[PDB]
Amino acid sequence: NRPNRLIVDEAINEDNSVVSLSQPKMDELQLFRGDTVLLKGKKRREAVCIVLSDDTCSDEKIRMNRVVRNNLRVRLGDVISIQPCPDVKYGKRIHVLPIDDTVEGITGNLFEVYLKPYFLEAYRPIRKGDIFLVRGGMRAVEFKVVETDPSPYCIVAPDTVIHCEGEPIKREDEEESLNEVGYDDIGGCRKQLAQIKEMVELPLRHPALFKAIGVKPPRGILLYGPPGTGKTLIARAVA
Amino acid sequence: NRPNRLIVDEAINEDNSVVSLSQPKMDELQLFRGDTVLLKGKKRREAVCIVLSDDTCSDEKIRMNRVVRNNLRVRLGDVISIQPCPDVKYGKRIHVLPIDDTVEGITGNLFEVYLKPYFLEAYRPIRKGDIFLVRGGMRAVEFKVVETDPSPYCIVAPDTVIHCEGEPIKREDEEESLNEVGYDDIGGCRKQLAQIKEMVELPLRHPALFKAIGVKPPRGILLYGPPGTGKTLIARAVANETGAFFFLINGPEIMSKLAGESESNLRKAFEEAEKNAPAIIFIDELDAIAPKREKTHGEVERRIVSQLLTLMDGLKQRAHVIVMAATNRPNSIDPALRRFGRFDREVDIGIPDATGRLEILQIHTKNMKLADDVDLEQVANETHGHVGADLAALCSEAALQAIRKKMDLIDLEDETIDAEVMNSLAVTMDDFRWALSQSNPSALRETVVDVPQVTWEDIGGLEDVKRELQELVQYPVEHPDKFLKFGMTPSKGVLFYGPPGCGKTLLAKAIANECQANFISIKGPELLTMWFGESEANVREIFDKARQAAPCVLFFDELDSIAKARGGNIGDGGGAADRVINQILTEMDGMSTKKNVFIIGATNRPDIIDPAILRPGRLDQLIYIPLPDEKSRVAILKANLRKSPVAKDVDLEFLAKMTNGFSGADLTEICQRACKLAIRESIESEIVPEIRRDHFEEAMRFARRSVSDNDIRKYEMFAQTLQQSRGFGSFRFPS
Ligand SMILES: Nc1ncnc2c1ncn2[C@@H]1O[C@H](COP(=O)(O)OP(=O)(O)O)[C@@H](O)[C@H]1O
Ligand SMILES: Nc1ncnc2c1ncn2[C@@H]1O[C@H](COP(=O)(O)OP(=O)(O)O)[C@@H](O)[C@H]1O
Ligand SMILES: Nc1ncnc2c1ncn2[C@@H]1O[C@H](COP(=O)(O)OP(=O)(O)O)[C@@H](O)[C@H]1O
Repeated sequence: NRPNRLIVDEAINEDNSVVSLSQPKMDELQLFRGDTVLLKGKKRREAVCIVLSDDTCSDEKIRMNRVVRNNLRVRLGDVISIQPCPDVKYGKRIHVLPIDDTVEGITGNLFEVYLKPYFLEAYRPIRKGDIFLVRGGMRAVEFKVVETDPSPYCIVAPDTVIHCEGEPIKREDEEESLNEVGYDDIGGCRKQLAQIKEMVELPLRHPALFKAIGVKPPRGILLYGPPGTGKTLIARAVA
Repeated sequence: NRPNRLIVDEAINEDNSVVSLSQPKMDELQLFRGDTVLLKGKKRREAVCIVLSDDTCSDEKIRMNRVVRNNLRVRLGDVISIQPCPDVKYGKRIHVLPIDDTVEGITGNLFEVYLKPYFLEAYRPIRKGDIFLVRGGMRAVEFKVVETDPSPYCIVAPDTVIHCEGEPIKREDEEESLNEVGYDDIGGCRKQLAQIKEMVELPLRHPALFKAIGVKPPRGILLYGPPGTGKTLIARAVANETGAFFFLINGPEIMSKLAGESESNLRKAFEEAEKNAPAIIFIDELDAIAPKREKTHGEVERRIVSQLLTLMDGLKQRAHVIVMAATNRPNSIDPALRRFGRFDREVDIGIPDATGRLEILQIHTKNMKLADDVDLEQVANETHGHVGADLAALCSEAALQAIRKKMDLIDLEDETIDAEVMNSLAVTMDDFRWALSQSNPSALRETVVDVPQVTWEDIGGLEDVKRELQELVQYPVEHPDKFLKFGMTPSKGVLFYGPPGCGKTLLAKAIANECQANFISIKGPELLTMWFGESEANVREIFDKARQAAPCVLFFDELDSIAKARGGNIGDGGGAADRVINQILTEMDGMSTKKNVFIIGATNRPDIIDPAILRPGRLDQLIYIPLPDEKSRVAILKANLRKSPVAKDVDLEFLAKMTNGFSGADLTEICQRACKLAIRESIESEIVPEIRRDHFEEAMRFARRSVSDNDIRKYEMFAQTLQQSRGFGSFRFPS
């Protein structure tokens, strides 16, 4: 059954480039703990991150964060093929710049405030064309890789230096804005959010499944609770 | 009279090619049991099937299924000529293909999934041009015969092989779609569906009969019941199975229009169906159409109500249309529509029982398969407060959860699903039990009507009372001649008084199962709710519900509950009269004594009962239930220990002896406590599967009698005062 494809799931860690996998799952690939793992999903984009350890997730699934889901253009309930890449790679020339939608109203240097306390003692394989978000400065800032040395063989290292011009770019509709709501913005609602997740996944992720079969999917989903609980937040996140 | 033509009827078997006939009917044709029978109806189509045996259908009729009715283009209430055909015929070349309306979204092979497990060891004479439906793959699939070897002399056999091209065809309006509703989609509704069947057959199947005669057929047929019972399902089935045009009028659809247009829609909805006579006009809901009870608001609402009223009584024959309506709340209809000529027939359909609910599960799961450990008998017991629509959602959720459990890690990234996996998808107990927890019943506050399954074998002792009850409610209903000849009226009701716990509720429940009648139970707090709420008019609906549900029995538990709430033995500044019992007394005077209804009153304090109910015409028969004796207590325990297998060393005859003031209910908690010990010790020793003697010995320490010792003499002194059979011992005459 080609045991190299796993189903995605929401991550429990607050870090950006972290992949959560179980101990029994990790030995099936015959791989080590501290390394770089390559992820191939759909839409001919690739993703490489750092794999971690888990012990309570499931029998066979992958837990990946929201920022790394945007690079692969994949969503919850989708299958992705994972393959290892045990090769040593460094970085020589890195050219990145943020988008004006998040750096509008910010002056001064853009290196010692967001680029230095982000990549220190991290060793993250930043791939070309990836979009990552940095948290700090009591606001949300996201960057993008425009051009660099030809990928692969690109990892941020202290030997290389970062340079930026200063002018932003214009984004398109191909990528999804990280400022929108998601599954990581819901707290406390664990038992009740799962019912909505399972009631909506089938009739949306597989529209053709219900079109052929005669099973009647639920139409109306009425929400309750005192004002301010987040009924609109859940409705927007599940969409 | 050419005894070869029989009337059609619905089949009771779930098989497709089965013809049901009685044993006396079968010898009239001089034919054998296992063979092929030829049926000739109308429209120059023929049909051949396999005849079976029956013993409870009728004197002379044929019972045939719905799929075989479509081939002959015949409906219920039609005559068909049957003739035998004793000739051996085989099959050589068969070419069949389904229609795209049912195989849209299915890929893979179409032979080993639906054609092989359909014709094996069957030997069905499939005729050319016939349409048959196959059930499987958790969906409905139907095929059709396009061309083959020239009929007759065509029977499917293992020697021949089946071939299919792959491209579908396009159907026409000549054949009726099997995906529509029918008479086989109704479960539990047996007594009430027959009234609609007989009320609609004559004015639709024979429109010319009523056109020549002056008999006035019923026009309006109002439907009742909580939402989800299937009022629309019945309305569509009776229109599809009678060949009449069905028109659906939604409640909010009229209201969604602006001023004037909503008025025009109702007017234009009548002559449109008039030209297509016969026709049936159905109204979805009437709460949002004519809520003229306390609204008294809006200028267009009254205009719409009056337009509907004028369109009701304005049907001066002309066509042969029958108008039907459905309302969930019987009390939410204006009396103007209830007048004669608009709505004179009322049908009240209630929540089905366990037997009725099991048929709903069988109906809604006929297209899907189930595992061997899957039984629908258990799920029909815990869903006591579920409506017929709740079971459809329950089975749909059970089917859906299977996909999320078995088709979660597969991730078949395909544009169209296959059939070799969908058929193999089975549903187990773990799928249904999860759906039971998530299901929320929508009908748990209304008064449910059910026939209890308790018989006289479950009541221990009290043999003297049973004969008195069997001789009071069963003779006037089954020997009316001896009551009409003497001219003396039967008794109205009976009163049960005595110490609590003797099982007065069981006596009322057992008499309902023997008489094959309904049973309505009212508890104590149900009466106090109206007394505290200052609304005594709610009992009128309770009385009216029992009337239409004939035959029925009425039960009133602890009628003295209101008297105890105002002082009890000491009473208060007033008398023994209140407002709840006043309405019951007023309604018992106006109720018809000729109906198959009965009222049973239960009480435990006869000293506080209002004497206004004992005077002749309301309640005269008083039955006293004394304390159980030693010989009667053995039977109580024997009947109680029937649900759970017990050992042989349990000497119940000994337990009967030391029990002196223990009532019938005083022994149930003893058995419950003894049974709890077995579970406790099994779970404790898990880290044996039979009840032991020592369990009953331990339960004797907590033997608490619910009745005291001072009130025992009060019942005896009351009974001896009421009877007083002293003085006149034995008198004789000199000659
Ligand atoms: N459970 C929650 N978790 C995170 N944020 C929340 C939650 N509930 C409410 N909020 C925040 O409160 C703001 C207002 O929410 P609101 O529209 O009032 O929710 P609702 O429509 O359910 O009352 C939103 O912008 C949302 O970010
Ligand atoms: N007694 C029943 N037997 C079979 N199916 C039923 C029954 N009652 C309801 N259903 C199913 O429930 C669905 C919804 O019915 P609904 O329109 O709510 O009935 P009503 O209009 O009487 O409330 C229908 O598609 C029908 O198939
Ligand atoms: N004579 C009897 N035979 C068998 N079981 C009895 C008898 N009397 C009472 N019970 C059991 O005791 C239980 C409680 O009855 P209860 O409601 O106290 O009766 P009542 O309302 O007449 O006092 C019932 O479930 C019934 O099974």
